[PDB]
Amino acid sequence: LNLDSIIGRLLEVQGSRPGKNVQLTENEIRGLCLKSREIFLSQPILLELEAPLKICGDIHGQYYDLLRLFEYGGFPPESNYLFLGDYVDRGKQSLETICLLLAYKIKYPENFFLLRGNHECASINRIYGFYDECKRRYNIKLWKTFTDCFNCLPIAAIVDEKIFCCHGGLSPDLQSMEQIRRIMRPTDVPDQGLLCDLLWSDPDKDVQGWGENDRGVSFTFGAEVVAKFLHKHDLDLICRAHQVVEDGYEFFAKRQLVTLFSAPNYCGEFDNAGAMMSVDETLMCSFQILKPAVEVADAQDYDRRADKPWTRLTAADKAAIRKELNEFKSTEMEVHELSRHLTRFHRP
Ligand SMILES: [Mn+2]
Ligand SMILES: [Mn+2]
Repeated sequence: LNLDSIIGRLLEVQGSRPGKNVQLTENEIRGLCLKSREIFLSQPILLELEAPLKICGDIHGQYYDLLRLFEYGGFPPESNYLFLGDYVDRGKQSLETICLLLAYKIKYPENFFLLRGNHECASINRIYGFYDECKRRYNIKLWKTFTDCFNCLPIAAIVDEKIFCCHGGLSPDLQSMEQIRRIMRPTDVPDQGLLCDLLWSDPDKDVQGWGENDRGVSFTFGAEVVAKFLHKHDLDLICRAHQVVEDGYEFFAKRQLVTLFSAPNYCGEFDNAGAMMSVDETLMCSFQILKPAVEVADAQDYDRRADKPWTRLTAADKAAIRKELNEFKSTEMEVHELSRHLTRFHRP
């Protein structure tokens, strides 16, 4: 792997017009996937990290906002980074986004961490853009190589034994951290249960305990669920993403939970800022945010609106895709022996 060549080419588009592509070869991206996958498997599924550290929420393929985020926070290894998932889909340059992130994971495996979001799974990113991007610029085989890599991402991270991090949120099935640790990879993300909730659930001040999630997936959880969780496991903060928030960061449950969203002007459909959170050695939290026109800075002004081909799917098309997902997951997608029960199949 010519990693430094790969990275330099991904960064060279800094200062170009947002949208311009980085031309990696099929084997270079195949290399990124296979080596990063090996590193993800060598590391815990429940990461145990230490401050200082910067944490980012969703990026969703907004590659040039990711460059601007690093320009603002520091390019690795100038800062340590944890990303909370959702690197692909919805944006137009998921491939450059994930490839840079995976390259930095190979370049700095001890100072750069990527958690699994609900969009790093085959059933979701098949629909919401990524699969289309791989087919267009490369081939279906490469989308399946990414799927193998995504199936090996860690699911959560604890920073200094006090900040619990995941993409979505808590689970009613999450009683012991050991339940996360015992999950075997490669694995799919199930249609319900602990691994589903960890990547899909949301907080809600209106809920006392657990409530209905408007997505039709997983649940919502209330502030008391947050407080009881923190007290039981002697934590101080939950850090998660998954939800657009006005200023890129938003506190919840007496500032015991924070939502981070790093994609400003998300999909060109919200007036939101993107935020990174800095955690220093003394566990102090602070924020830097990219706003469209606590430290502030102006976000890049380009057209983030993207085509939403899933809205055009016919019932016949949906059926065909479910058949494709089922065949792929049944005959090709590698799944650890102890995790086949988690493989999310679809109704015929
Ligand atoms: Mn999400
Ligand atoms: Mn998201």
